[PDB]
Amino acid sequence: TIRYHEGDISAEDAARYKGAIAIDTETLGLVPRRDRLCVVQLSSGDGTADVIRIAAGQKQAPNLVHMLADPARQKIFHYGRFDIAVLFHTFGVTTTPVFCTKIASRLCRTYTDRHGLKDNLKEMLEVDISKAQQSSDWAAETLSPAQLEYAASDVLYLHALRDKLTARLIRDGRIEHADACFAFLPTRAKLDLLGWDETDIFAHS
Amino acid sequence: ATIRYHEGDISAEDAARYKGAIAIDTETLGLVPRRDRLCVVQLSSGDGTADVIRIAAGQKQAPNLVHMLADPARQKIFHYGRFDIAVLFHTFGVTTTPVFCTKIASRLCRTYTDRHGLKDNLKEMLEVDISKAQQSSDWAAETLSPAQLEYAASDVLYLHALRDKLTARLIRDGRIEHADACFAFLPTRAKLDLLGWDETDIFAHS
Amino acid sequence: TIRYHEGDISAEDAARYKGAIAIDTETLGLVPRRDRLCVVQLSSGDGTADVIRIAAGQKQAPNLVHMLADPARQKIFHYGRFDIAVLFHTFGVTTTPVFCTKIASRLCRTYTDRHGLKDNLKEMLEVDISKAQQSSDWAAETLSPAQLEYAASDVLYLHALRDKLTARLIRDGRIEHADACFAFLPTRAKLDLLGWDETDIFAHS
Amino acid sequence: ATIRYHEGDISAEDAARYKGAIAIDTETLGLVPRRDRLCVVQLSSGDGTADVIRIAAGQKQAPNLVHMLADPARQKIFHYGRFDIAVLFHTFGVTTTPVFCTKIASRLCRTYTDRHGLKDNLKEMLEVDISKAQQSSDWAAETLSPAQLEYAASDVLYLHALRDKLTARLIRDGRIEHADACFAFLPTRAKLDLLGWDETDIFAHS
Amino acid sequence: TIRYHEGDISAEDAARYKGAIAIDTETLGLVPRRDRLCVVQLSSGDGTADVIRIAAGQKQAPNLVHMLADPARQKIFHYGRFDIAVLFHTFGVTTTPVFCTKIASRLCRTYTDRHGLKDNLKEMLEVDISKAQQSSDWAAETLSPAQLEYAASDVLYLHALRDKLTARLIRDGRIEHADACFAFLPTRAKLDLLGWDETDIFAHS
Amino acid sequence: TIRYHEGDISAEDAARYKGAIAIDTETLGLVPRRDRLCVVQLSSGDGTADVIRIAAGQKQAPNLVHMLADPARQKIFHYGRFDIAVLFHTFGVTTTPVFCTKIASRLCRTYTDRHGLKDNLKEMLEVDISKAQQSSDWAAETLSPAQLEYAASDVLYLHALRDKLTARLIRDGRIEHADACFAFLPTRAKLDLLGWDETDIFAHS
Amino acid sequence: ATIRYHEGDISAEDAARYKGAIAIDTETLGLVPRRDRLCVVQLSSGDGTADVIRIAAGQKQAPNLVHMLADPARQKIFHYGRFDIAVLFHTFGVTTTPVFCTKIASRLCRTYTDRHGLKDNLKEMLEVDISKAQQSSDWAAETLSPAQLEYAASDVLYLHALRDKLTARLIRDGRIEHADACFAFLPTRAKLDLLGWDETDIFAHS
Amino acid sequence: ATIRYHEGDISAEDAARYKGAIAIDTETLGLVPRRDRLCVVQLSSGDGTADVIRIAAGQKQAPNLVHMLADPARQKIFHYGRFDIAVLFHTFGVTTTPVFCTKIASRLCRTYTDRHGLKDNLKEMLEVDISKAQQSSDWAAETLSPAQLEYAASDVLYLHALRDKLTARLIRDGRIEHADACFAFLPTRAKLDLLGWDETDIFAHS
Ligand SMILES: [Mn+2]
Ligand SMILES: [Mn+2]
Ligand SMILES: [Mn+2]
Ligand SMILES: [Mn+2]
Ligand SMILES: [Mn+2]
Ligand SMILES: [Mn+2]
Ligand SMILES: [Mn+2]
Ligand SMILES: [Mn+2]
Ligand SMILES: [Mn+2]
Ligand SMILES: [Mn+2]
Ligand SMILES: [Mn+2]
Ligand SMILES: [Mn+2]
Ligand SMILES: [Mn+2]
Ligand SMILES: [Mn+2]
Ligand SMILES: [Mn+2]
Ligand SMILES: [Mn+2]
Repeated sequence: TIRYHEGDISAEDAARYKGAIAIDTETLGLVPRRDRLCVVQLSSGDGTADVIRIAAGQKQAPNLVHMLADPARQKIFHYGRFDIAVLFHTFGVTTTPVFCTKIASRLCRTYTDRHGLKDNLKEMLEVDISKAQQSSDWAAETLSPAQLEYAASDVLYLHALRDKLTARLIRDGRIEHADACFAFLPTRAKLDLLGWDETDIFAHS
Repeated sequence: ATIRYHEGDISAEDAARYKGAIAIDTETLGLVPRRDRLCVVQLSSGDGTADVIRIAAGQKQAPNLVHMLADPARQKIFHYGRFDIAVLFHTFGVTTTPVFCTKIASRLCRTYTDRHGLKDNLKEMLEVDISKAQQSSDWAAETLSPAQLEYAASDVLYLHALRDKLTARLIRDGRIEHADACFAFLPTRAKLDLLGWDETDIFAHS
Repeated sequence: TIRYHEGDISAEDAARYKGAIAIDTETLGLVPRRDRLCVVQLSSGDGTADVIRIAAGQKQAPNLVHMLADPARQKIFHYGRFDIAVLFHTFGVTTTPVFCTKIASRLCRTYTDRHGLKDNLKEMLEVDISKAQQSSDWAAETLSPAQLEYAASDVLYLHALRDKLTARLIRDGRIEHADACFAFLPTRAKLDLLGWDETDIFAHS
Repeated sequence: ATIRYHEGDISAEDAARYKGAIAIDTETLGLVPRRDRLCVVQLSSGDGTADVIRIAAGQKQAPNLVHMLADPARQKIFHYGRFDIAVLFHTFGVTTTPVFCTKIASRLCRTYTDRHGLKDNLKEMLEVDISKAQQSSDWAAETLSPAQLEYAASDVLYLHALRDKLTARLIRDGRIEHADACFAFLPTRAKLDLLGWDETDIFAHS
Repeated sequence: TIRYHEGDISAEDAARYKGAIAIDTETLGLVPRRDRLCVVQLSSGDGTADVIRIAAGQKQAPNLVHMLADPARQKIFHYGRFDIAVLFHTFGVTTTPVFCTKIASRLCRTYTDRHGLKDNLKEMLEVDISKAQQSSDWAAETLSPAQLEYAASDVLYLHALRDKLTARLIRDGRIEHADACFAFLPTRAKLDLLGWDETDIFAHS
Repeated sequence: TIRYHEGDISAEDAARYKGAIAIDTETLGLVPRRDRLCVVQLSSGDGTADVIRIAAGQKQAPNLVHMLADPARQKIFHYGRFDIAVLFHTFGVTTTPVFCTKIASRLCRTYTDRHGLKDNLKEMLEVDISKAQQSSDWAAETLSPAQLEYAASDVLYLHALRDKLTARLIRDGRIEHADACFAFLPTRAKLDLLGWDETDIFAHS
Repeated sequence: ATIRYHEGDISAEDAARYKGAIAIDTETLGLVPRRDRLCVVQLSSGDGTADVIRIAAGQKQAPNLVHMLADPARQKIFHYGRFDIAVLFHTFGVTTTPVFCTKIASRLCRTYTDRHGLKDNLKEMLEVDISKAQQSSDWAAETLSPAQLEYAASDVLYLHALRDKLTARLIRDGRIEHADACFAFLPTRAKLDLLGWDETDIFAHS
Repeated sequence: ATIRYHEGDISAEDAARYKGAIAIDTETLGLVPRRDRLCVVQLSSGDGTADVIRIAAGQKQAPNLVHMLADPARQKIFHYGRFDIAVLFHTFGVTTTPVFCTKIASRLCRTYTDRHGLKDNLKEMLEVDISKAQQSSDWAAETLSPAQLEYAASDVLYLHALRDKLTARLIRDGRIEHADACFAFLPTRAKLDLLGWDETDIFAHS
């Protein structure tokens, strides 16, 4: 089931999130200063999701921004480097603390080169999601039923994926390395917005 | 004496000269830690003098130096600490912390140039001239040549002054918090290199 | 329905074009000084098309060239950079003014890398066209029925595609950037014919 | 006085010296406008003298200079205006027009060479010698060095004469209309760069 | 139908070739000094082919070599640059004169990038051949029926392909350019054997 | 049929190997100092296999290590360069002597670019194996039935593949070159562990 | 007189000096024939003197020179004739034949080096020193500078001697027949370049 | 006499000077053995003198030299023997064994540098200066120039001393067994090059 919102999540539906917050975003493209934030989706892990539609030029969302900046509740992304930069560009908020399931996948799933959400979900959870609506118009006047289902499917399994990946990082001894990556991720995202988006700051160049 | 020479470990007396930040560099047999052994460790307190410590083959202990490296009350200054931190962890098992990297700081504030080596940084920021001719030499040699000893000392003699200059630039241009976060992740970046992620950015897609 | 012509469109069938002119060409290849113009197709947007067969060495087509140079009627291409250069190389005419639906696609469809006509037509218009006859012999002595249908299908939907893309450029605020691109397109095509065809003149090299 | 120094904006008296085309260049902290702030704006009327205007950090207004930049009755001469036009639009919100780019003109008529930088263009077309040693310096410095001031002025002192030489070449070789169309699209090319199309030709397939 | 021979074609079956000779070879690989010639197939254009099995170290084939060096009978290859070098390396014979249908394809079929035999045969002749046996062991003790059928299919249509391509080169005005290419082809092949196999001798380097 | 072992092969099941030993390994990835050895599989060529599960941090396996270092029994790998390095990294043993069927494939199957085990097995032996379980979690608490079947299938045909490839190396005269490659292979693997893993030591750089 | 200057075409008297092979080079406005016009044609009979012929813009006729170019009884010597043959065919419609290319000959017999330019070939084979500084100049200039005239003449003054030296090398190393076949295909190679195959080898798969 | 010249083969008297290892290099017409013929073979016993043997065109026999090359009781020292071993096998059919390659040894122990050429190795290990100017010359020349003869001799005069220096480094850094295995495979590596595997590592996946 999906709860649809315009502009911001209701304070009522924000209270359902008493722990970690699974979160994803939908934009018009991969360049934040060019392609505006259109949708942000949330899920508390109970099999339901909140889908919030963002309007052009909208620069505030009090209930959502409070959840994002809340240091007592962890935020779960799959490749948070992009979403953290977009949310900071749109609302000026620094999402923290974070768990990135793609960084976790790269650190423990060393036997494969597939670290996208789709391949992670079927190997670790035996869950099949579709990638058909990823390249659609997320700024449409009316989000299609398939678009709303795709957006929710991006957050409905992030809690369970994090738990399975965390057990792998424990088994293979890289949980501290992953924790250090999550602490730097907000800085990595802010460095992307400033023009270092295609260079590793820790390299020689 | 401008250069204090030590065999195996720094003396406790000279280790007491370091009441604050410690400038540090290393010399190895190459750029692969699991292949090329650590040969020299050079330190400087910033007063124009340096300690040069010769590391023997197969040596896995240096308690006086290792204590300074792990001491969270004294900051360690490197130029491209990503490599040296990895060599020190591979050799002694010590995680150097906390660190300041003048190369990361240079890439974050000297945005008008692509020259981020130590020689170029010392030339612009401090008008100091150093030569890099002895970097490709046998650092495991029987006896280190005098030219080798001066190159090793000159690699740490100006790191204090360079850090001060670059810190003022990061504060002026508003990226001191970005650099501090980079320094906190640097020991993890080095440990990921030792594990085989040395040629990939862990924060990228692939 | 398709109206076939040899050498030039009839003055009768040119009068059906009281507004924008959808236009495409078919050649023997992508190098204009090597591969001759074989077919030029037109459509006024009513669901019908004129298909004009061009003979080797033919250097004039009065009714068509008058339409191309007419500044009161807009010409619609999908990737006009190629067709404008070919028409200028064959007839010495500078087609103006132009609307390029591929430039428009690149400027507003920022969520995808597919900017060809086929993917544009199905997303924006839900229209499916075949690309089977694109790599055929367009200098054949008799154009096949499939060739004539492929040629017409390249212009039958350019009016409706332009309208949908224009609404997107309006919604996303890049209609002035697209208009500036269309004004430079004839110069970009002429620069290609002179040997700058593989370099961006606005770059350092 | 060969160099007129200004703080923040050009004086109204010196702005009156520009009755025709305005040669113009900028100095920044780097090549990324959203990261590297605008530091200096240099102008020259073509009489051998230059105005050098220091731009403060966070400054978003310069009415006397901005009026000259937007004035459609006076042409602005750049060398690679694609970058400067973007920096000026990002800093002041002004769309510089109309413009002449001696680099675009050089690439369109000097077809016998791949050297299209300003130094090479001034050497062949005018036999003028300029040095580029100070381009990689701190242009946000506390006080601009005299070598910095002369480099900044020399970047605009010859743009009038270079434009005249290249215009005669474009007329002779029959591509003045191609260059004029390139100049008309240049402000859009710069704005597309600021939006993230900076490393792609919008007129290509991909 | 296929006529099988060991070592050399019979003088009887060589007399069936009163005109152009379609010819192809099969080897153990693409490096002539490493991978030996295993099979050479011939066809006179009547729908039948001679398939000659070559033994290891065999350095003579009088009836075949006489056909190859015969200047009165044209030899047809598809990409003769390879086969001419192999035949010269094995028997010391310089095949001349030649018609290469791949060079002809590259010169007149300017609307496509597919210049292999398979795509040439279906577009120009509406003939479908299989490429399944191309990467098999041609030095096997017994050539399989599929291997013999694949080898013959490489020469059964070279006459008809040459005729259709020659008409295209005539129509598009590059028949003299193709003739000049065929005259240089034996030198191009000999230059390959000497180590210039990966550089264009007419370039700067 | 498959014989499962934990930690080491039983001395009873080691006595079944009176000749060459087919052997493969399964790891958590391709970097030995990062990805631990999980499984090593053996087969004597009778159609049955021993599958030994290796525990994390386990640094000894007496019965297996004795087989690996036994100079009187040849060890057969497909691409032994990787497995020899992993076994030397885990147990400190130098496997010798070895026959690598991938080196043999590259030296005699000169007509193809496919030198993996799957393509080698179907061409030379007409045997079809699946590659589905290659990218699985080999450090799982319980190896799946499909994982155990995949692991055994990697060694069940190495004897027969070696024999067929050895006959090809004899026929084409490169058996001495292959023998020289096998003698250097343990050094090539040890050079990989020391950081020369992406450079050919015999090149200029 | 070491350099004979001509406007438009070589005089009939000076054309009579060429009883055998003709060394020839051209100067253009660039490397794209359909964009960059032919400016100068230089010839030399091998006696230490050269004819330098200035080609006007839009000129499509030069009967005295064109006759020498098409004359199958006199061989034309180029260094990288692939380009010049294309420029001459595009400008005058003449197919230069027969030709000898000292660059193709150099690549076929000087197998011990990668330096196949004219300057390197003249240095090793003849110990002649020529400079290439004037190759990137305005050859359509109002008046050709004296340095331009000497560079143009020096490009043809030694082609006879270089051809003789390289021919003896091709005969010695057994590749004179390979070079002769390359020379016979060269006019077709140039015409394929003018048609858009300029960046592909027609004898390759793609 | 510092250089002993021979035509076709080394004399039996001078071949008797080699009681131990034989330093050896070759000069060819290029880097492709099947195209570029062997021209010179240079040997040195390590006493400061060298034998320089001119190889005629089409020559396929040199019994005195070939016996030294195949002699398993005397080691042959090359710098990058991979090429010379291939040229010798292609020319005479001899498999040179056993061999020591100072380049392979340099890449295995001089891990602090990327400069593994002979000139750089002689400069660091022995402080000997040699020039490489004559490597790109006509070694099939009518008469070898004196500069050619000295370059050829200097390529073998120091291989004994260089091998001794590098052997001590391999023993010190623990990779003498790796180098010995590389030397044993080297003749096979060269023969694979002659068969068309010259641009691929046979030990890689592809
Ligand atoms: Mn998503
Ligand atoms: Mn996402
Ligand atoms: Mn360092
Ligand atoms: Mn250092
Ligand atoms: Mn079309
Ligand atoms: Mn089109
Ligand atoms: Mn500028
Ligand atoms: Mn400037
Ligand atoms: Mn075939
Ligand atoms: Mn073939
Ligand atoms: Mn396996
Ligand atoms: Mn394996
Ligand atoms: Mn030339
Ligand atoms: Mn020239
Ligand atoms: Mn050598
Ligand atoms: Mn040499």
